[PDB]
Amino acid sequence: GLVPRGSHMKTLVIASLSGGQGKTTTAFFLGKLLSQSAKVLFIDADPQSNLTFFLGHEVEPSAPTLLELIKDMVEPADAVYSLANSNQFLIPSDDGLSNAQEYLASSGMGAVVLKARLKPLSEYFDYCIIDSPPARTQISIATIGAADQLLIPAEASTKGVNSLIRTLEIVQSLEKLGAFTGSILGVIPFRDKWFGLSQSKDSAGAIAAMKEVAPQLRIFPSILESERYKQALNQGILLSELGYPDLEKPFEGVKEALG
Repeated sequence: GLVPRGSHMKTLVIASLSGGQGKTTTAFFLGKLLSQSAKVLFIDADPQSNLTFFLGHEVEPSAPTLLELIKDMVEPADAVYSLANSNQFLIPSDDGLSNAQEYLASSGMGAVVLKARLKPLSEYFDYCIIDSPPARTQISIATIGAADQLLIPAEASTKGVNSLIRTLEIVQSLEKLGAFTGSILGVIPFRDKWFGLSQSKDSAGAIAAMKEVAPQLRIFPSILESERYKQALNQGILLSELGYPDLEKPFEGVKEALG
């Protein structure tokens, strides 16, 4: 079972309404860093289920997951699984999580369903980290609804900037309807190309344009373009442990802004 403390769980949602390895990468490393001295609940709200894979969890055949939780087929704790780390837990996802789409649409209140489904767990964790689907979908909107704090990864490219723009309007509209009651923690640009001492004019331009579009948002130091992220992910370890601590700094920076 779950040992309940006196905590009030802060839900942090990694949402970019476009594809790329950024959300999953950020959820994974950020969740692990937070767990160093706090109890962390991971939620893999992506039907690809990469976060579940990279955390080393495999869903057993008839086991209840995020889908059962969303559709209210099970107590919220029955969908929580412990991981190797004593401070990390997971509401996993697998194949037919996209069946939550219809359920959420047809409820008339999809954007607050997940928020409601998670309240029973508030007292058991310090942080909840949600990896959201890489498009605008009912599930994606529900993850945003659930947020106390929203972190927007954005590719350091023209496509990344437009993606950020779409995402901010979706949030703005969820705010007006009373679904989104959190705040935007900031933007973390990723796939920022450097050629040693000098950065790509394209990356530089895109990040510069991100400040123009959202002048009120914090733009975090970027996640460099690097194959190391995927290498650490594949082995289920931190970048510092893999032996590349510098690559871990932008996640540390987000952790800092959370305390």
